[PDB]
Amino acid sequence: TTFTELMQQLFLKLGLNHQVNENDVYTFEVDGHIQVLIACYHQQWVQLFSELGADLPTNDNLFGEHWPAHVQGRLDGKSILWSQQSLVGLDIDEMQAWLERFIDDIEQRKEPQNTKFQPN
Amino acid sequence: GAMGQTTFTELMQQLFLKLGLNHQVNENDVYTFEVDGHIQVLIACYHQQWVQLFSELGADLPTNDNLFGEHWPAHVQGRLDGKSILWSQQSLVGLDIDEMQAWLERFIDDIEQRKE
Repeated sequence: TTFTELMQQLFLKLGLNHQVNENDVYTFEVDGHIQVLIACYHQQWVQLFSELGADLPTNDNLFGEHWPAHVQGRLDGKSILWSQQSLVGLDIDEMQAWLERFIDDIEQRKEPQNTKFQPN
Repeated sequence: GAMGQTTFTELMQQLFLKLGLNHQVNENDVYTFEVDGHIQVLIACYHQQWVQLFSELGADLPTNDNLFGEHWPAHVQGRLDGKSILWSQQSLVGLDIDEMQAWLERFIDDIEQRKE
């Protein structure tokens, strides 16, 4: 209801611009080091994605730490973080809290404290 | 709240009927069911809002890259207690019996492949 309508509100609330291609993928930069991409698949599945870079420790990838979960995947020899949920009943307050949780998690995983050694 | 949790219970009641299949529920409201006596899927709800499937994969498996896009919602391979598990979740809201049933079949089919 509908993905576009939701993204349009989202940007407003966060005061960001920001790019969207003819492919309906939305981009926004955070402090110019983080970039999150958002898209909707099958008219239902809202999908977040961000690159984390090289040399991240592995994550066990369990559910229960964030709702919805943030999963650490491997793409092209580097680590990424992604998260998805159904658009049905997703509102602006929740979309925003979610992107905020996602962004905070990316930030912490990129900090030196999250060392390859594990930490450790 | 109470209504969301009742919605989860309602869906489980529908699913077990549709599956015409023995369910167990424990004290924590975890539903279980075996398929052909070696595959066991557990279903629980969190915060009256999220349906979570879980299955043990039974070995410490070849890592999956854990990307999204292959199933909706994704099936994720986690590591728990030194072994691999498969899991998948989605919001309870707007989830009906036919989607629930299809999701469960996709998830079981994937577990089968990964145990092979």
